[PDB]
Amino acid sequence: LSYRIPQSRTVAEQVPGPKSKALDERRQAAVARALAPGLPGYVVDADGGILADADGNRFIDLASGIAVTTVGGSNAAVAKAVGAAAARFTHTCFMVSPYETYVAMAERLNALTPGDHDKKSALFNSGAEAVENAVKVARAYTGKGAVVVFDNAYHGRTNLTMAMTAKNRPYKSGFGPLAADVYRAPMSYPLRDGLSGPEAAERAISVIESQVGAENLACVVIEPIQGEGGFIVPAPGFLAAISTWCRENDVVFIADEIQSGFLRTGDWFASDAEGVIPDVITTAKGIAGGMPLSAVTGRAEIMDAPGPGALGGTYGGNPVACAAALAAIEVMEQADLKTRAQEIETIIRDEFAQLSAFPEVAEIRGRGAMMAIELIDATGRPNAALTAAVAARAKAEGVLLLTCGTDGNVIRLLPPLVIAEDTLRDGLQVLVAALERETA
Amino acid sequence: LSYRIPQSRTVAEQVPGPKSKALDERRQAAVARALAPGLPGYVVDADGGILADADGNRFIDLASGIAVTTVGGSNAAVAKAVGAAAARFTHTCFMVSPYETYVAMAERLNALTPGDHDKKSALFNSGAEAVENAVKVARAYTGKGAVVVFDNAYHGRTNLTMAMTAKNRPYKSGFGPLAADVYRAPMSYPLRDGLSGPEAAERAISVIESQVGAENLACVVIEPIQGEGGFIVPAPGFLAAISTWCRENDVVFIADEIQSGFLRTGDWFASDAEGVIPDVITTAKGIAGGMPLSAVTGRAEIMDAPGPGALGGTYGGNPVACAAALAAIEVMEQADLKTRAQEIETIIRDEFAQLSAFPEVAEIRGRGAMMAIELIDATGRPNAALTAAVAARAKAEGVLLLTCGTDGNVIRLLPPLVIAEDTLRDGLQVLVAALERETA
Amino acid sequence: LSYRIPQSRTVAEQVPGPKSKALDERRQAAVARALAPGLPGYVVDADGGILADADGNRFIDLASGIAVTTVGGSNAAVAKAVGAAAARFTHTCFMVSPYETYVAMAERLNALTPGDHDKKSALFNSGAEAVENAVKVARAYTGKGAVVVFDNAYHGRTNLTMAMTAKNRPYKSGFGPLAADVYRAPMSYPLRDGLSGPEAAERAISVIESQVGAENLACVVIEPIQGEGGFIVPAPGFLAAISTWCRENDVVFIADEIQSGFLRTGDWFASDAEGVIPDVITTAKGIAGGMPLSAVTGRAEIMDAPGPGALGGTYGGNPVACAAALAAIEVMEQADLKTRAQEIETIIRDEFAQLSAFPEVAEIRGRGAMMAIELIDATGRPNAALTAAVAARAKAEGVLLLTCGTDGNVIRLLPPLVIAEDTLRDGLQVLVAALERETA
Amino acid sequence: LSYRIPQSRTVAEQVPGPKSKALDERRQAAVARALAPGLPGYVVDADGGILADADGNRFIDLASGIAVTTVGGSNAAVAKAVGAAAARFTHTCFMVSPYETYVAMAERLNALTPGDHDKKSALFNSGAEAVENAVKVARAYTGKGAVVVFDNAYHGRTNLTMAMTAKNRPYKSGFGPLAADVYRAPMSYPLRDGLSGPEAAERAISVIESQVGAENLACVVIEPIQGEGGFIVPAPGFLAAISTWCRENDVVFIADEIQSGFLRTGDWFASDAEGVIPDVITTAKGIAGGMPLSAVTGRAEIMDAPGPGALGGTYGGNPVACAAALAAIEVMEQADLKTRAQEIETIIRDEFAQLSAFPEVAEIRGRGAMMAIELIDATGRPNAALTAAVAARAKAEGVLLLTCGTDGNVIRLLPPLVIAEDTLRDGLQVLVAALERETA
Ligand SMILES: Cc1ncc(COP(=O)(O)O)c(CNCCCC(=O)O)c1O
Ligand SMILES: Cc1ncc(COP(=O)(O)O)c(CNCCCC(=O)O)c1O
Ligand SMILES: Cc1ncc(COP(=O)(O)O)c(CNCCCC(=O)O)c1O
Ligand SMILES: Cc1ncc(COP(=O)(O)O)c(CNCCCC(=O)O)c1O
Repeated sequence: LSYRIPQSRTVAEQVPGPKSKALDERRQAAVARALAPGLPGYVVDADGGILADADGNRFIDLASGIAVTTVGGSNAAVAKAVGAAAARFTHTCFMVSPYETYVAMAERLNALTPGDHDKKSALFNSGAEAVENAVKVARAYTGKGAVVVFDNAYHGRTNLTMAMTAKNRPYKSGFGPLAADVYRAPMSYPLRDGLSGPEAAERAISVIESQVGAENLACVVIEPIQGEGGFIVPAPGFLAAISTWCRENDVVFIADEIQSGFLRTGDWFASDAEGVIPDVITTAKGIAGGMPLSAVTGRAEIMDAPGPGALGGTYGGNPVACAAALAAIEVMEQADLKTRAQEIETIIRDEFAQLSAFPEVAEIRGRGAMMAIELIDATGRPNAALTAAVAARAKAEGVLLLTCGTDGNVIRLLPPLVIAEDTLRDGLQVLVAALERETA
Repeated sequence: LSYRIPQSRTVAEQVPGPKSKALDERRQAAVARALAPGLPGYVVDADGGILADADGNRFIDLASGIAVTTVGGSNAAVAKAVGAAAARFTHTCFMVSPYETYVAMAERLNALTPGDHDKKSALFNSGAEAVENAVKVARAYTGKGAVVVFDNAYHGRTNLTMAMTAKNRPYKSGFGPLAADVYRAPMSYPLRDGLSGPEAAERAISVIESQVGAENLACVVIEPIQGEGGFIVPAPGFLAAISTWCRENDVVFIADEIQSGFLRTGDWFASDAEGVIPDVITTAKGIAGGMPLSAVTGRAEIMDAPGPGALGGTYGGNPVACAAALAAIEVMEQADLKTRAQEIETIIRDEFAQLSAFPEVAEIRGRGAMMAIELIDATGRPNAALTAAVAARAKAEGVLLLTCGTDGNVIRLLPPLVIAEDTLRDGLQVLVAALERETA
Repeated sequence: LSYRIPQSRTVAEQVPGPKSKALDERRQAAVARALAPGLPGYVVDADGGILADADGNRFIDLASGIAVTTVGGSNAAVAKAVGAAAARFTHTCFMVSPYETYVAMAERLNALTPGDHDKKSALFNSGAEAVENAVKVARAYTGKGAVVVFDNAYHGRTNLTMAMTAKNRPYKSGFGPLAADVYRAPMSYPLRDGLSGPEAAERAISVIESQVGAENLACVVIEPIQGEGGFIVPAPGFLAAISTWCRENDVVFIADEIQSGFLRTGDWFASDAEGVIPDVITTAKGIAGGMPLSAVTGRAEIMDAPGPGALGGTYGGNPVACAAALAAIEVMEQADLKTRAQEIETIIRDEFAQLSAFPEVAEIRGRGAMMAIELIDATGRPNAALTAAVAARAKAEGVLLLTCGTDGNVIRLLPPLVIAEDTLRDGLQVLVAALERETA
Repeated sequence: LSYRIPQSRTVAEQVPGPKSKALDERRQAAVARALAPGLPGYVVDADGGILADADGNRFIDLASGIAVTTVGGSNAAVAKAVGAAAARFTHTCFMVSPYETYVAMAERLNALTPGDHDKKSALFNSGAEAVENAVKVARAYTGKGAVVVFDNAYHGRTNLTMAMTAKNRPYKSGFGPLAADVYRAPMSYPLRDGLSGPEAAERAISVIESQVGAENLACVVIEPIQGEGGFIVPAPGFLAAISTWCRENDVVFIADEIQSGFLRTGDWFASDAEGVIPDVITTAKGIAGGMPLSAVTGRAEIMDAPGPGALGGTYGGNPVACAAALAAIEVMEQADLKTRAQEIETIIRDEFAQLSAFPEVAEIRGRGAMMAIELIDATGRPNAALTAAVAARAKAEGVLLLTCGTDGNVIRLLPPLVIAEDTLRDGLQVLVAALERETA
């Protein structure tokens, strides 16, 4: 791999620097206080494994803007395709005047998603819009209303995706009333419930059948790895068992692969590790090299249930974002990012080999470049305090680490798949020393 | 020459051509059937007043991708900003890692929107997300639940924005159950109701007070000109009276300026035309020269009600889109597109001089580059059939014009503000001869 | 007719009397403050046309406990049935252990309700429970979700019946969120809209088709005379046209006859006056001579759509209340209360011959023993102050008169059908003298 | 005690007898299919522990009309009170014309319910109406929206109370969409979860804090013993801890004592067995000796939050039902039915000595005259088939047994507290012989 900016960490004695401090004051004056960014620097370049700020700091990027910049934040093929497309046209609204890159991205998605059955796609802008439209096609197809979601789920910040999201603070509180006919089932969380995949599936199926009923249920929606919920990997056989139940009970099984999709996990989709074939898949984030695109891909007969003009949105499938995605997907093949994702896991597990020694480390989990540590206290309760402290410390040392978890006690690793081995190991070494410092 | 592509209409004997025909069969196999595009040609350039298709046809663009490409479909300042931003970084997620263009776009919105009170902004991707977030800050600020919307309203295709949208077909049907605590009031539709502004407002307030109650009501949401509902302009005084009632009753007044904003009506915001000062204003479409961007701008105290992390979305305020928006807004100022919008209204009214001679034309309405004609039968009832036939005849002659209206009987005009006078006149002459041909 | 207590009005200069004042002190200590009884006397007897209080006052009853004690408040046949049933059994729960009086009352309702098609009934306690169960059998039967109700409607105080009710204060305010998928259509209110029945029906059907869609709609629910809304009588042909549209569009037409049913209007059901044949009819109030009973009666195939145990309620079709209802219906037949209700309408219109002295009287409307006066001010606006003054003056003079109306400007007349002519004329002469005095 | 009808079991070889068969044919013609009664006889008398049918059969009553006829089916003091009251007046509507027996029942409830704090009451007809009004006062008082309920909960058959009810079949299926802002927490079901009281409460509270948030929550509603769900008695300490959490979090703790109240469990309120003092308590069933009455009793400040007219219902607090209830409550005191309940428990545990052995019997549980057996197969899975067969076998031998359970595998015992000991022992011996016969 060749890089445009230096791939080495460096932070000044005073962070933020003066230009970033100035931009932070403008942000306080102009921007809703809810938008409280974590990085103590204003980005001017994102390339390989580095975020470069307005003051010359270079932060190691283990965030990829939350699993979005899988191909890098400024991949040359993506930037070239974006520039070229904008010079031809930025927008026509596909429903009004169509264009080839929309159709080409639908074909790409139909080809890359699990299963050999006939599939169709529809393109939107945000992950929340993709989840909303996945619910729309399932309701239109089944003629049934209810939506089943899981403990620890996250599906977005719209009224319905807030209902589907498990965590009240800060995603839901004060924004209700929320969309009705949404029902929640227990998740396979093996660290906490010690259940096998099939046992966890029996428990979930028992709730859904007792409390909801197949005859009322359009869809069951699950993240094959739960993201904001804490990189929760279900026990083997769990997802398969839920998919089988949905097929037997004429319920649409929807995999939300917005975070887990496009090689993040070392497979094209996380569904592939257990060879689960979802009826419908939502994608976003890594799809378009950072440009705003999302998609719903599914069985042709499900995707065709809505009538003419029944799905839409002005910007959906923006031609510049579609050109970006076509360029990014080809990069993923050409640069063998699937093998890089697999190598990223090996390196993380290697650098975390000493973490067993720490009574605060409950579990190391995930797949490919979607890995996490869960942190606990002396009595085994979630350790959100320590999680926050370790992330703030890493940050002061020039490493951007994200937290998540139902209980706020999970450090996640989301490096871009183009990060240099040298840069990744430096990043993971800073994390382990910050964990040493905060527990010692 | 002022334009990249020729600014003259040309359609072949057979449209679609074989390239567009081959693309339509690819669309049929790969894309959900709900997305049935209107233009019989696949777009390769959008520049000035023209859409060029893959077969060499040139259509006059009186759509601007539904009031999005105000500054033209491939504006050179927009294309430059987009290419340059993508080469530095496509995305960081503002909530994680901040950047200047997000802050500058909030500053620009705060400055350009009505009122000299303290304002803050939050950026998202689609118009529906912007409306969803306007409701969220109104609910967070008031501690009240209910939402009031109007007859003929359109607000988007999410679960809450469908509830907020008036027309069932095709936007809402089969997608329920929809978010509750949404109440609908009668609209000032002077052609149909014959009411003064103050009278229509008294009627709307009487329904709100009787059925909803201020003590239950977070917000009143209205388009200052109703777009999809038929370019409905409320009677003079209506918006002020509703604005006054909200202030007197602790209810947030929200102007949906997604279609009517950014000089579309010959003012910066349609609200300006009666110096109404909304508490909160939603923007999208024309804001970013075709890139996916939307915004909520309001009174600082309303925008800051949500807590840290309580508003968000991965892509919102994309740096490539914010770069495009800063460029488009500079073009609006520097090319004085405000005057171009006023001249466009003059030209539209001038070419429609002889529409007096048509009993089928009920009304010519709107302002600037947001103009419409409502078509009726011999009884004075809506004539959707004539509306569709005129649109299809115009398309066959190489002019793209859109239709809308609760009853499907409104031809709307949404030229880009950079359209050449000769191109606009040719487009309008084709529309007038299509109406002549189709009414005999 | 034979009476148990004296049938002449006699009310003290000072009311409440001492025994009623002491009871009111106990009420204030023990009963939720929302229950604020109007009559300045504690009832010890209700017989014929009279409410006798603890202090010996005899008030003329033009309320019949809100259209409930149609056969009188202590009919000797009803009283004897109630005594006799309770000494056999008070209760078994019909769906556990059945009993003949439940079945006999289902047969009575099947027979007395409009239409010659096969009908079945289910019995509950309150009118709200009967409206809830009418919606349940329509949803079960159609497999569709939405519910259509009208301006000025009143259907009860449960979560769903509050949503169905139009007026926020005091019935709905503060008790949300309320059941979703409830849509409101405009009412035929001839005094205000000037529309023919067919014109009002076209207007309502336009809203329902535009905003709801038959494909989403289980049922249309309307009171054939709107009770709490102000004894609104739709223009001739309105109910027929709505019933026709429901038949043509596979939507269940539900008549709410809770107030209007059981000879209140001089027909068995107010639907009879225009030969309308509802799919489903809700009854309560006058059905059981004051005992708590309600009923859903409908097409056998609609009533049978719910499966075994899918409808219920512990008390529903209480054997004591059914014994009361069979006795009350036998009185209605034996005492020819149908003719009495027509004579009561004639006596009311006779005693109101001079309301032409009053520009405050906008309309006299209703049928049988369901008659009303709407009051306006000198500018033609609703006159709730005069309405409340007249009712307060009447009570003080010893006449119980209820008020109602969306705008609180309607005096209603709901005398029991067993009222003596001399008692009714005294009552009406008091009302007319109260109107002369409050306007004079 | 003194019985009006012979207290010995007698059934013919063939049931139903012929009068009951003629009545069942009339029911099938006239009554909605959902209301398929279980007893193979039409009831003519209910007295002591006997249901006498139209054909001379005498069934032992282990049902009491689902926990309603606590004082017997035709108690002489209740029957006399009902006859005397009906002969004076059946109904006035308390909120129109008040009467002493409504006030006297509010005083009785204020005095009998847990705690010494100031209380007020409101009277309705059904248990579901009481739960609906408990939610209404909790929302009015808190100004918060959400309702927490538990797994296995049963609260009624209205839109909101169905939402609050856990089990889909047959109570909820096909009747949505249901009222929103209802959240479910896991229940203390020690047999199934092997959890302690304290653990179970922490588990429930973790869900409520994480998914709902106190700042959004009006009320927590729980049955102190879960009736339809399977007579689930929570582990000791569970209810206390939920009550403690609600007081610390400004959330209203509503105890649903509709089935468990008025001495059924051998305390006045099942809450008493743990010194829990509910903020609000809902009662019905046993309150009025089989007459239709329900009540909401709570803290005066909570009960007074709704404004004048904001709670209501035509029939609520019917004077005949209040007379019945005042007579029933005097019988409970004067005949020491509290001791009769404690004695019935001893008799049930005695006759069950040669049961709890049977491997198919998982648990005997409950208190007083609220006792149940849960049945399993060889695997330990729920045994609904055996449950149905035992109950069918018992009925044919002249004993009325109800079943219940989330999984349909619970035989419940609800004798009237006036049953003779020899009648109860005969009934329980039939149950054991039926279980012996049906376990092949
Ligand atoms: C699985 C899964 N589904 C859906 C979504 C929603 O995608 P949008 O593009 O953020 O709307 C996400 C977005 N996750 C990032 C959350 C960050 C924040 O906003 O707090 C996801 O992870
Ligand atoms: C006023 C107003 N508010 C909100 C929206 C929603 O904007 P999104 O960007 O399409 O979500 C719009 C979108 N305009 C109609 C789009 C046409 C279609 O999709 O069928 C609007 O006009
Ligand atoms: C048409 C119609 N449908 C339904 C209902 C509901 O009947 P319930 O028996 O009061 O529940 C009514 C009750 N009308 C009197 C309510 C008075 C009050 O409570 O303030 C009605 O009139
Ligand atoms: C705890 C609890 N709360 C509330 C209720 C509801 O009381 P209503 O009087 O039946 O409405 C009940 C009614 N229980 C019997 C239901 C039988 C059936 O109808 O299937 C209860 O047990």
